[PDB]
Amino acid sequence: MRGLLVGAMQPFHRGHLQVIKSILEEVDELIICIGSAQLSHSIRDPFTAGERVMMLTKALSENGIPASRYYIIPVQDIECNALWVGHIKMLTPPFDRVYSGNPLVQRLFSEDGYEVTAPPLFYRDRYSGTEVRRRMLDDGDWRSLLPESVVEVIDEINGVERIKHLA
Amino acid sequence: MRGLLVGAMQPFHRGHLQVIKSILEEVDELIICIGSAQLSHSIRDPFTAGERVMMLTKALSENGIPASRYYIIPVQDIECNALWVGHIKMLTPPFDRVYSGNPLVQRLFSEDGYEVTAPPLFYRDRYSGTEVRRRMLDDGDWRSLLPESVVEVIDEINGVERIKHLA
Amino acid sequence: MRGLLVGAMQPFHRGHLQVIKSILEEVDELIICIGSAQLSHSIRDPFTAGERVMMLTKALSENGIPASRYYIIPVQDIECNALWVGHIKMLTPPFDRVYSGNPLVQRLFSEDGYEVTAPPLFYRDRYSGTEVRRRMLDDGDWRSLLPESVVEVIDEINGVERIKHLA
Amino acid sequence: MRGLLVGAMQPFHRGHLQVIKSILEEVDELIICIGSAQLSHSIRDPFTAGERVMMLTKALSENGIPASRYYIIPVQDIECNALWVGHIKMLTPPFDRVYSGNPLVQRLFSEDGYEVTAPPLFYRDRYSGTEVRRRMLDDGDWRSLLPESVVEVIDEINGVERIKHLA
Amino acid sequence: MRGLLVGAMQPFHRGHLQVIKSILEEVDELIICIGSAQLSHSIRDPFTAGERVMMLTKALSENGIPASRYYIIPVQDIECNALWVGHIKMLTPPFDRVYSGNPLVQRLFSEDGYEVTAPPLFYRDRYSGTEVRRRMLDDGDWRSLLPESVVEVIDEINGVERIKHLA
Amino acid sequence: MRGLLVGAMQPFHRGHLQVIKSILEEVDELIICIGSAQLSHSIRDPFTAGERVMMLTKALSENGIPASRYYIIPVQDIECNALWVGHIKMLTPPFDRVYSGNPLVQRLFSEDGYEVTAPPLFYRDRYSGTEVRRRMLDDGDWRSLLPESVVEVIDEINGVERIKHLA
Ligand SMILES: NC(=O)c1ccc[n+]([C@@H]2O[C@H](COP(=O)([O-])OP(=O)(O)OC[C@H]3O[C@@H](n4cnc5c(N)ncnc54)[C@H](O)[C@@H]3O)[C@@H](O)[C@H]2O)c1
Ligand SMILES: NC(=O)c1ccc[n+]([C@@H]2O[C@H](COP(=O)([O-])OP(=O)(O)OC[C@H]3O[C@@H](n4cnc5c(N)ncnc54)[C@H](O)[C@@H]3O)[C@@H](O)[C@H]2O)c1
Ligand SMILES: NC(=O)c1ccc[n+]([C@@H]2O[C@H](COP(=O)([O-])OP(=O)(O)OC[C@H]3O[C@@H](n4cnc5c(N)ncnc54)[C@H](O)[C@@H]3O)[C@@H](O)[C@H]2O)c1
Ligand SMILES: NC(=O)c1ccc[n+]([C@@H]2O[C@H](COP(=O)([O-])OP(=O)(O)OC[C@H]3O[C@@H](n4cnc5c(N)ncnc54)[C@H](O)[C@@H]3O)[C@@H](O)[C@H]2O)c1
Ligand SMILES: NC(=O)c1ccc[n+]([C@@H]2O[C@H](COP(=O)([O-])OP(=O)(O)OC[C@H]3O[C@@H](n4cnc5c(N)ncnc54)[C@H](O)[C@@H]3O)[C@@H](O)[C@H]2O)c1
Ligand SMILES: NC(=O)c1ccc[n+]([C@@H]2O[C@H](COP(=O)([O-])OP(=O)(O)OC[C@H]3O[C@@H](n4cnc5c(N)ncnc54)[C@H](O)[C@@H]3O)[C@@H](O)[C@H]2O)c1
Repeated sequence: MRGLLVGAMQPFHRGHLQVIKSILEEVDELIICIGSAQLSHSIRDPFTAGERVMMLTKALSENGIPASRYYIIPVQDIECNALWVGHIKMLTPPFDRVYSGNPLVQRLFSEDGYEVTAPPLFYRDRYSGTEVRRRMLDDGDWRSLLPESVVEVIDEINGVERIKHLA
Repeated sequence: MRGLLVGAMQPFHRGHLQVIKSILEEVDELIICIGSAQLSHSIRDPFTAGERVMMLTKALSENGIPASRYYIIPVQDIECNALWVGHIKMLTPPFDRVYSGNPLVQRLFSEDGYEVTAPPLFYRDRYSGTEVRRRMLDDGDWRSLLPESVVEVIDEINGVERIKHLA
Repeated sequence: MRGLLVGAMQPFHRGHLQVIKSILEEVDELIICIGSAQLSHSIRDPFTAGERVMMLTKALSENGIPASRYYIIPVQDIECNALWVGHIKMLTPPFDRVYSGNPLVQRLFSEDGYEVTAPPLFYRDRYSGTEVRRRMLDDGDWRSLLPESVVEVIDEINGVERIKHLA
Repeated sequence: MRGLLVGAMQPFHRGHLQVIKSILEEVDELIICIGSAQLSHSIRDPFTAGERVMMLTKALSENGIPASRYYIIPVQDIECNALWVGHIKMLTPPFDRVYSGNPLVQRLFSEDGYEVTAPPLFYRDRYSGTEVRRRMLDDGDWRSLLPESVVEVIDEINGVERIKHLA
Repeated sequence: MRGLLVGAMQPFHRGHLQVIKSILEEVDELIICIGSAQLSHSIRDPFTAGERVMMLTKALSENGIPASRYYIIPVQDIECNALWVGHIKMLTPPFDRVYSGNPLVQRLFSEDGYEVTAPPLFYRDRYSGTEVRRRMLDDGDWRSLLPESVVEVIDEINGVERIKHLA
Repeated sequence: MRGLLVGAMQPFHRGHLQVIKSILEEVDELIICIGSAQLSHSIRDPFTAGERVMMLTKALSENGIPASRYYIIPVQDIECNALWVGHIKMLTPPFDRVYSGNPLVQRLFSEDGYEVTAPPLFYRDRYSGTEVRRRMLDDGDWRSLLPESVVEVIDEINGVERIKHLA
């Protein structure tokens, strides 16, 4: 039993961690796709795929989740939404269930014939990439939205410095 | 200390496994990039990236190598060899050493300023994707060139059936 | 004498039908290009090219227009507006006149040396993809804006269901 | 009942016509995809998609096949064979059966779950794009391999003149 | 000592000229990259790269700047900001200093390890592509923002006519 | 009167120089397009566009040809030969005559309506990129085929070292 979760992870926050631990209670393995693997240095997608890979690795590792229970696979976006499901399948191990709270993602897999489920959201007004990125820019409390290990990576790559400069 | 290895892994053979265990003796972690992640169903690149991810996962796992010691990251090829090193870096965690026996790969990283090393080859006349794929086509002994787990995956995805049909 | 008309046809509405019958009074054949053939599942371009091909086929057929009087050719968009006219010509039979109400389309063909004409609009405040898509979303009367055959296709492909989910 | 046939049609020869009439005896409509719609001016793909559209139109029309029994849809090739079936579906009306004599085409649809059938070949040593193009270049009898209407189009677009110059 | 300056030059205005003469006082040669070389016919990027090449050529020539002191190199944009610096380097002669007032440009070169400097702006509220294009559209005084030679090119290519039509 | 010449310039040899001086006797300015600006590090296209820009700059400058008499514009290749002429025009100043000895180039401009002329070749068995690259690889006398300034650039960028490694 393998599940599939896809997210920009810009950056990886507590919302992601919480939902990932939750899904891991009903699937043997979870394929975690890092979307928009080609985008970086924008207000929407500030970090590279490589950097986001380090965030998921540190965070999940620090939380005791065995590395063999998941797959971190970067997936570049594509112009055709009609070929996106195929794009994912082409780059990943087989999977039986899709977990997503994203309308487009849910609909594209739903139409292809996959069972998709939308997990309960955890503090959806605080745990979202949009809010995190906004706090980083306007000096709000963003550290409280991310696992300590992600905060460490963000400091090592000078993420706040970059995002603020670009703005 | 993180190393970087890149290969088409079409399919993942004993040559790859042998060299990977070897590199793991001098680096803490090895980033294993599955090249040509967009190609599949050709004589040169018969298996999808997703399928090759299952091969590396099974093989390395079956050989006792802890999953936390490596990264399996699919990387699509790009038209510009001059941007390829950057392409890799954009999709991966930082790395200090590049291990490659591929002339182009060695030269592109060498020019960018990375230390590249070419490990000793293991039965280079038998352990190569080219030979494996040729045996699969002409009914030679290809199973002896691959870890048992890879053979299992090849049978589950009907790899020989596909490669033979396409030919 | 062959004319050329290009539209997103998202979806094909009475405005399109009306103008098509009109153009068919001064040209022997009309090449109808379905633009943005690669886009689908967005608020702006909800239907695939394949689906829009079924809409034009049903609608024109139901209206008695002989199939030999036109060409339904899907054309993907391209990044370079300067090569777009060439892009069209590369995928279509020769044509002598361009019929368009779209500023960019008119200007790109005008600059290339083609005679372009902007036909009289039919209820431009009701017969537009934008209005149709808005009514489908906000439960307005969208069926009255489309030929009955297009409504049938929209129901068979669950168009309203998709567009509403994505929103 | 709709069938699907895909070919480079470089150029459209008697082999294509023969097989098309044959398929039309067991399907209500045939979707004829003109592959490699973006390639032109090479020894392998000398004619543009637009030109090949004129060839299929003239030939099928001249042979009395009602235009409403088929779809001529140009489809550009794509880098990923794994997304090609999806690419086709995205640009075409639904179809129940795939007719192909091309190994790759047969295998990609076969794996996606479509019933594919390979029709009897008609003079496979004479009716092939390769042979036609070779005769055009080496002054052989190529006109006998094509429907008279295709020969007319080839003369109107100066096809032999182009192919010979490029060589 | 070679410097590098990159701009959309839509169109080339007095602000560009002023800053270019200024940079030429501290560098032996200036590589002037015309960005977005693939975009044209939009409100943001109205002129083609070819047209903008004629503008820089006329303007710099008319101002007595020897042609051997600079390079006019069109550079298409790319989807990956992480590969953009590499993209530039791949298309240009070596350079030691980057001159830019653009946040993203400054940050991408800064991160790659290049010394970047932001020159003093000249009438930043008047000398900007945005203002020029706005005046051309709303009949303001745009000619006063551009070197006389650029105005001549704009008239020869019917730039105002195009921009107004598209709007 | 502006002419247009296009070449891979891999590398820029005496054949190019000779023909360029010749064309400059019948045109006021020559637009020199460096084709395949995106390719590099292959046996066919070993040098980047940036490097080839330095070769043309040094060579033409050393030969006393005023820099204002020509344009060095890198042009990336594109998948569609049917849009290539448009691609060139989009990136260049207007031109009245095309000078080429390349069959495809001649035919694509010829069909678009441009007057194309094939200049007399200078030692076509020695002055060709193919021969130069072969001598560099097999230790033949390649320096005699190139202007001294190009040889200097090739040594500064370690061209022979790169080409030999890749082989
Ligand atoms: N055509 C294409 O290329 C295409 C089509 C669709 C989607 N995509 C890609 O999908 C990615 C977008 O993912 P996204 O916007 O959902 O990213 P995201 O990181 O904001 O969210 C990822 C997912 O994580 C879960 N999640 C997030 N916060 C949560 C919280 N607080 N509590 C519980 N669950 C939570 C949800 O399931 C959500 O959809 C992008 O990379 C996008 O480009 C690509
Ligand atoms: N521009 C680009 O997109 C670009 C440029 C360069 C390379 N690439 C990619 O690089 C990949 C090619 O990798 P490849 O051809 O080397 O693949 P491969 O799987 O055949 O070999 C991978 C590497 O594994 C090692 N290896 C293999 N067999 C071995 C053996 N028996 N003993 C010891 N070591 C052994 C070598 O270091 C070798 O280079 C492709 O995906 C290619 O597209 C892409
Ligand atoms: N570079 C590029 O890729 C590029 C450049 C230009 C245009 N395009 C494509 O052009 C397409 C856009 O077409 P559009 O926005 O005009 O689509 P549309 O379907 O909204 O309208 C198509 C045309 O139909 C006619 N029409 C529509 N409603 C009418 C009515 N009520 N009465 C009379 N005539 C009516 C007009 O001539 C109009 O321009 C897209 O596919 C776009 O991507 C592509
Ligand atoms: N990834 C991709 O982009 C991808 C993958 C697969 C195929 N394609 C496309 O498929 C097209 C190739 O089609 P092709 O090589 O088969 O073209 P073709 O015109 O040579 O043949 C088309 C088909 O017509 C039939 N046919 C031809 N001659 C016949 C004869 N004498 N008697 C009976 N039947 C006959 C066969 O079914 C054959 O496969 C190209 O456009 C190719 O690019 C694209
Ligand atoms: N990924 C990518 O493809 C990518 C990433 C970054 C940037 N770009 C490209 O960079 C280009 C954008 O350049 P831009 O927006 O800065 O163009 P611009 O022409 O508006 O400005 C160019 C530069 O000229 C200088 N300048 C302009 N007006 C001046 C004035 N009045 N006084 C002094 N100096 C002045 C500044 O240094 C400025 O950044 C585009 O082509 C964009 O696509 C591409
Ligand atoms: N679709 C596309 O992207 C497309 C289509 C056509 C051509 N191209 C591009 O065209 C370029 C190829 O140019 P090429 O192969 O001719 O390069 P080249 O450098 O070998 O030759 C360039 C030209 O220089 C002249 N020349 C060369 N040697 C000469 C000599 N000894 N004496 C006299 N004249 C001489 C000839 O006119 C010749 O065609 C590539 O960049 C190719 O990709 C692109």
